[PDB]
This record gives sequence, structure tokens and C-alpha cells, in this order.
Amino acid sequence: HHDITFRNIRFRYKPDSPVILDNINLSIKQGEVIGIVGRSGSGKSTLTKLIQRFYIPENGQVLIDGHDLALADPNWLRRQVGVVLQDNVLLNRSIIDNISLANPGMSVEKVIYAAKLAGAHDFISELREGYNTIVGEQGAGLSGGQRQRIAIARALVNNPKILIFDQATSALDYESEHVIMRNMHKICKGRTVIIIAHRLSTVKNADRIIVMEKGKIVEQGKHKELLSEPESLYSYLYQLQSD
Ligand SMILES: Nc1ncnc2c1ncn2[C@@H]1O[C@H](COP(=O)(O)OP(=O)(O)O)[C@@H](O)[C@H]1O
Repeated sequence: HHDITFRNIRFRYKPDSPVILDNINLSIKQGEVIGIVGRSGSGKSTLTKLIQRFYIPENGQVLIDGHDLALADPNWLRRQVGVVLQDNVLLNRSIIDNISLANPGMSVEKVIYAAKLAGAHDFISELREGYNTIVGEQGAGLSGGQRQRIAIARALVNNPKILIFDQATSALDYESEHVIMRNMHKICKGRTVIIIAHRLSTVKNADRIIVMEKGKIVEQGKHKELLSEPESLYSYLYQLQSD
């Protein structure tokens, strides 16, 4: 059983626009943790946009959990996928409102569980106003790494079977980075995970790494296998990011 399948996917953003995704074929097993890497503009983000049916491919199919997304209920699909957004925590609103910003009438309990997996609960619980803390600046003063753990909690709150991490657009403080990496196995447990990675090192221990270039998957495998292809793009990108 594959949780996510792309078959022969062709996609451009607008009728005249350039083909961005060119005959993408991908099958991700349930519970697999996938890293997608590649230069900027290679199509990484577009791939995840298709998973959420934000856009519709001119050719080929996307299937989630067996189901062709053409036919799947858009509300169900929405609940099936949690996305860890970058820089998308509403400042004028409380931590709990921010975490439950999908189903506002859900359990404080479910909010807490998700913050705990995300490694946010401990810092939230030591705030004067706790979960009612208004996230925004002067109202509290949450750091960027703290807001990011809130973003993970948000993605996790409805217990999605698929979790997607959008590419990091920023550097997090060492403590936030540390807590997240320490909790990653708990966050991903029981879910099919896609991580769009800035630094290759981020997805070193993924079950499989997908290497995209100019809208195509050019290489795929575990890190060690990808580095064994002598002239691989993966090796080149790996060398470019080495210290
Ligand atoms: N909304 C959009 N409309 C038109 N082109 C877009 C849009 N979003 C992304 N693109 C383009 O599609 C290509 C791949 O984008 P993207 O999927 O974001 O790559 P990546 O995540 O690898 O950096 C780029 O040429 C980018 O400018």
C-alpha cells in the first residue's frame, strides 16, 4: 500500500506557462519518510501543492491512500494532510487558537498532545498566560524557533496521516532546532512524511531521498546509495554544502 502516488504527472501553472513538472512518477509507502532535494525552482514545492490539490495536473494522476484526488472529497483530503508552514503564525491571536486554526471547537487535550509532540508544550506552559498568550510581539515576544514549533503543533493537531514540511525560509535558534530534531521520530511516528529540504543534511536519515532537477526526478535512494553514484547530482549538491 502506497500513501502517495504520482503517475505521469504533467503540470504548468498557467495555460501558456512553461511545464514545471515533467512526467513525475513517484510512489511513497505508508509511514515512509521522504526528503525531496534539488536546486531552487526544480519543482519541489509544486510537487507538494499537487498533493493538496491546490492545482490540478493537465496529465497524469495523484493518488492518496489509493484514492485518485480528482474524485476524493476536498474536505477529507484537507484533514489527511498536515503542512508545517513557514512564517504563518497569526500574531494577533493566542497560541491555542493558532494551533487549532482549522477546527476551532476541538479538545484543549488534542491541542496539548500536538504541542507536546512538537516540543512546544514545555515553553508554552511556563508562560504567564500559557496557551492564551497572544503570540504577537510586545504581547509576549515568542522567538522564531518557538513559533515554528507552534507551526508543527498546528500541522499535527488533527492527527494527519501525511505530514509535509515546507522548505525552511529561515534559521532557527539552536534550542528550537535541537528540540525538533530530538522529537522528529515522535512527530513522524505513524505518518507518511515529506520533507522539502534546504540543506541535504536535514534529510540524511530519511528512508529515501528524491532528487529533482528542472521538474524531473533525476535520482532517488538512501543518502549512502546516492553518494555511490560517482557523478550524481546528489553528490554535487552534497559537495557544494560541505564545510
Ligand atoms: N504560483 C506560481 N505561478 C507560476 N509559477 C510558479 C508558481 N509557483 C512556483 N512557480 C515556478 O515553478 C518553478 C518551480 O517552483 P517550485 O516548485 O517552488 O520549486 P522549488 O520548491 O524546487 O524551489 C519555478 O520556475 C517557480 O518560479
